[PDB]
Amino acid sequence: ADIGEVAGDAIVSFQDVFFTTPRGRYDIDIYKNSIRLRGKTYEYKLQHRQIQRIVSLPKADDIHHLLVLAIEPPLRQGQTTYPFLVLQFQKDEETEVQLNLEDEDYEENYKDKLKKQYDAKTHIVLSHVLKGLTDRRVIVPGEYKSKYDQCAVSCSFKANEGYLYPLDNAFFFLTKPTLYIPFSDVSMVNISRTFDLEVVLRSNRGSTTFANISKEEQQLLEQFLKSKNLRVK
Repeated sequence: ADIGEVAGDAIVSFQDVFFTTPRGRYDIDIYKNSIRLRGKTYEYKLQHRQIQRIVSLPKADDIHHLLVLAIEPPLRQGQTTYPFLVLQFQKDEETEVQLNLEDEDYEENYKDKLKKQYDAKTHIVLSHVLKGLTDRRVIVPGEYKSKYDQCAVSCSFKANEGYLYPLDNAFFFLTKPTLYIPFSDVSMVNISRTFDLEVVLRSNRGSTTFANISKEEQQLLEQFLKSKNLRVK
């Protein structure tokens, strides 16, 4: 369970990052073509192109900020598979770092991708670096505001309570499990003190229900989802 020796050749490292999914502390060592996640029990290597999507959202707890990475293939921890990695930072923790890149290399190969020197909130530095190396856009909260200006509403999926973010183009739920449902997949939304939101998928794939959403949220949630020409009911 020694995590390992200093990652001296990494472009940049983020030590002791709290991952909520999978749950553990990982060092994130970022290289030219890959990222290594090093923990005391498990470790992984990802190719940049393996990151399919990057989502950056404030946590509903007013304290943390989350970065969510959709990965293909998913990551395996024993018999459990993880198509999303969820990283958590305190919203105001900061990283000041000079990238480990020689001047010539930086100029020829990274100048439009990365900064030489970062000094910002850690989640911002990491998302900037990942956007630069993976070429994926970073998805952020959109136009949806609850009643009480929040990015997400509390609910349950199966036996597990969590938070549902109506993003500009998708439903995003975390954490057990983590779910991303693009609106393009949504046949209709069967709606039904609290209420339930059944996301009926196109082509009879089934439904994903986000249950026990406060009734204090239903009309706004309805108006937004309407604004996306989905269905409702």
